[PDB]
Formats: sequence, structure tokens, C-alpha cells
Amino acid sequence: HMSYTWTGALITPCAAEESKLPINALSNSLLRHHNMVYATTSRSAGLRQKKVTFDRLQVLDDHYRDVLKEMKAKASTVKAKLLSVEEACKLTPPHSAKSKFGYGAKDVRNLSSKAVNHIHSVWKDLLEDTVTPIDTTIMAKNEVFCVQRKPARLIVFPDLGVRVCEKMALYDVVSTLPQVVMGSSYGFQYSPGQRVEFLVNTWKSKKNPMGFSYDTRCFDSTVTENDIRVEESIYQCCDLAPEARQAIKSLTERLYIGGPLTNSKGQNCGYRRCRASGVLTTSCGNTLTCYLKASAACRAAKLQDCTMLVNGDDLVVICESAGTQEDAASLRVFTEAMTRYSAPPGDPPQPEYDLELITSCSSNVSVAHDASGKRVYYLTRDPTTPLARAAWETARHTPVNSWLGNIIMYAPTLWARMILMTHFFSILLAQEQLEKALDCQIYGACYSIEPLDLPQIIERLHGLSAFSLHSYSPGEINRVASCLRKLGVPPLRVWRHRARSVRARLLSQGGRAATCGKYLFNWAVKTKLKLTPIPAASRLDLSGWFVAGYSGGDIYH
Ligand SMILES: COc1ccc(-c2ccc[nH]c2=O)cc1C(C)(C)C
Ligand SMILES: [Mg+2]
Repeated sequence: HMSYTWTGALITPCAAEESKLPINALSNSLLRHHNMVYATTSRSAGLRQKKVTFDRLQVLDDHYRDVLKEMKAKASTVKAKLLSVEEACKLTPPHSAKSKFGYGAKDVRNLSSKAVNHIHSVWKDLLEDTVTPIDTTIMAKNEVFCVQRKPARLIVFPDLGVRVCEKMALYDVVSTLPQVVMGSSYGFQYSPGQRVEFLVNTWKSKKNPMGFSYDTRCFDSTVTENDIRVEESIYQCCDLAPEARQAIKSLTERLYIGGPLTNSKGQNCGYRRCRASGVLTTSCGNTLTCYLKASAACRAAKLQDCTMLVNGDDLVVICESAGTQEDAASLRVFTEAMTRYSAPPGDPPQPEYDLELITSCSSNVSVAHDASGKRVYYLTRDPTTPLARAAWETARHTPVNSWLGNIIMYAPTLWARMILMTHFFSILLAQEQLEKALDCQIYGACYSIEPLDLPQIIERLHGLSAFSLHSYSPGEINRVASCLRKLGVPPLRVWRHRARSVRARLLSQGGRAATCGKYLFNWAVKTKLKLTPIPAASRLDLSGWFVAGYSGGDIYH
């Protein structure tokens, strides 16, 4: 029951890999300790190969079979539709990996003959053959981090032709089914602001609240053939077209169960017997499996009045505390049950009695004050990775602007407002790129966003409180300050000074740019302007946002 078996061939790159931080004229205004910032390359893939290769022991009890019975019952109410080639072709990101059949993502999007004719022949083969393993490509990811070096994470994905067919058969399923099965526990249905409301309300709902979070050591590699087979039966509970049932069955047996791994040089690297990281069902199947395992473990641990919040492998549990001594024991049992379900932890969970202490999605809840001085809870995180990645994005244009994603999702935070908003609006002003659409990742999906619509966007997911946040917790300010010292980032006083200029340059331009300067940079000036609800904020067509997660799913909205 090994996750992977390797022939010997190496995980080869598709190009020359840049590991050191590229420097330009704008770099030093943000970061000075360039050596601390790096990117991962195929040279450290062998380390991760060793880390992701292990044997899986799974023991399934009555708690497991009970939860699944309930899950299949809720799943039976779902009616899902098949997607047309055209619909699936428009969901493909513009820079998605090109086919080994002589066409790219842009040919797929333009609905070219070579692309559409190939998509049709792959679909026909999926309905006619349900046994032959589908070929996947194994690659080492190029991600930017700060030191204290991590080995490169792997990405396993099928051909562009298979990916369009996956969307056709399972896009509606992976988008609709998770909320029906899990209700209010599906985290991807929440905006950052709505997620806080849920956590705070849930914490307040308990007499003596206890909370903890769970992180699985290599979740994708812990996923067994049984787990993937169990996910298929959940999808098969839906009311589906006959063509969609055969395509799901086929994709399961040929792609999702496992298959061979191929490098950039066309060599067989080995065989995969766990979850593929770069398929449409990556996020859905991980959330369902984690939820099934954790719900049954919650029962095994005899945890009182549980409230789960799942998104991929990330899980948060808020319940009624039975005393510190019993609470430590309950969590030991939870861990032991999860381990038997083929999901051991990275670090053992610990009971927490303060919401600000729970860490999930590399984040935590913190307290700040709004304009009136009323306490307001918001979601934050350590700025080290966002800043290291913003530093890379200062010197090089990338397909996913992390800074933009971070400004959208962490808008109320001290670091995103003072550093990110200031630095990039200063660049967009200078380069006259204020009206240019930029791509960013939100819950694993790719979105083209206009930087001028940022104030309206921030109001819908955080409310007017985000533009008025002050008097941050001592611990948060200390975390930002230590991080700036570590990376050689100018202190927050220099950022205040720059923000007044950015604000002034923005206000001068009028229209949407003045609204940007007015709302986003009100914190910089002493003579504050009245920030009222933006009429434009309500008009925003945010349909498609916070519906589901698509990490590794190759989705574009
Ligand atoms: C499941 O929760 C998340 C997943 C991703 C991001 C995220 C953070 C930054 C950029 N893009 C993203 O999608 C943020 C969150 C919360 C916890 C802050 C809501
Ligand atoms: Mg994990």
C-alpha cells in the first residue's frame, strides 16, 4: 500500500529555473535582505519524493460507515448538469499548460478546430474505455519562500484535453455537492468577513468553548484507493446524465485511483497510488475525505457539541470543554482515530480556550477597533511569505499576482494596508497600469481583477470596517515589526510617508482612482475623509466567488 513507486528517472524541469531573488530598481524600496528570499527548484524534488513515499494502513470502523451513510443521503438530493465543450473551454486559465497534442490554453479558449476536435476524441475514449491508465505529468513547483530551505512540492496533472473533459463531467458536481453534504461546515462558501462571523458566533454559542485545528502530514499521499472509490460513490449519489456517470467512472478508474508519472523529458518516473494534486476533484475530494475522517474521529473521541469548518485538508473544531484534563485525552483519541483512518497529524492538536490561538489556513483571528472604537475581529497571518512573494513580483511579472490576492483576502490587516497597498499602487501609478486587468488566486480559482475596483471588492467581503481599522493587538504589531526587521523592509513610519504621496497622486486623478486614494489610504492622513458605503459596491457581479474551492483544479472566472 505504497503512495508511490519510482523507476529511477528524475523529475526534470521544462525550462531554466531561477532560485535567487531577481533584483531591479524597485526592489530595495520593499526588501533589502535579498539572500533571505528564494524560489524552490527541481534540484530538491528528490527530498520531497522521499517525504511523499510511504505505506498506508487504514482501519475502518462503524463511526466511519455511519457518517458516510449520512453523507451519501445528503448527496442523493443533488441534481448536477453536464457541461458543453464551449462552457468548459471558457473555464480554462489563459496560461494553463499546453497539450502534448499541438494546441495551447488560448486555442482551447478561442474554441479552435484542433482543440475542440481533440477534446471530443478524448471524451469518446472516456465513454468507450474505463480501464486504461491516463498519463500524467510530474513537475517540481517553483514557489517563493523566506528561509527559516523547503524542498520543492510536486504537481501531478493530466493532459489539457483530459482537463476540459473533467470540467464537462464534474465541474457542477465539485461546485454544488460540497455545501449540500456539509452545510455550514464547508469553509469555501464563506467570504473572509463571513468566515469571522461564523467563528465568533460559534465560539460565543458554547458555555465553555474549546477549539483546535488539524493538519495532516502529506494529505494527498495519505489518500487511499478506498478513499477515492468512496468519493466516486458520493458523486454517483447525484442525479446525473448517463454520459456523466460513465465519464466519472472512467476518470476514477483511469485517472483518480492512480496512474503512471512522466517527466518533462517523456520518461516514466514511477506509479502514483494516491491523490493527484493537479486534477479538478483535488479540493472537493480532499474536503469530503477530511470531513468524513474527522466527523467519525469526533464521534470516537466523544467530543461534546462539535462545530466543524473544513476546506481541503484544513479543519477547525469548536466544541464544549469538559475540563483541561479530559480535553487533552479527547484530542489524543481524535489523533489516534485519524491515524487509523490513514490521516496522521503534522503536529499533534492542542486544546485552545482563546479563538485568537487557533491556526488554520496559515492564518489566525485577531482584534482591532473600527471608526467608533467598537471591537472588531478580522483574519490575519504572518506576513513573511506574502512579503517574500511580493518582493519577487516587484522584479518579475508572473501568471498569479500574489500581492493582489493578499490585498483582497487580507485587506483589514496592518501589513497589507500599510505595505502592499502602498507599494503596488505606487508602481501602477508610475507605469500607468491602473486600468489594466490582473490575474490572482481566490480559493484555488483564477480571477482577472481591475485594481481600480479594489475599494468596492473589499467592502463586499470585509465591510467599511476594513478602511477604519486602528489600535491593533500588541502581539500582531510585534509579528509585523519582527518580520520587517528579518527581511530588511522599511519601518511602518516610512510606509505612512509614502501612502500620503500615493493617496495625493490618486486623489488628483479623479474618478475610480480618487475613490481608491480616498478609501484605501484614509489611515495615512490626520485630516480624515468620511468613508460611506460605495454605491458601486452593491452593483458588483461577484457571482462565482465563494461557491467552492479549486486548488489544482485549473479554473478561470
Ligand atoms: C480557506 O480560507 C482561506 C483560503 C485562502 C485564502 C487566500 C489568501 C490570500 C490570497 N488568496 C486566498 O485564497 C484565505 C483564506 C482565509 C482563511 C483568510 C479566509
Ligand atoms: Mg496537510
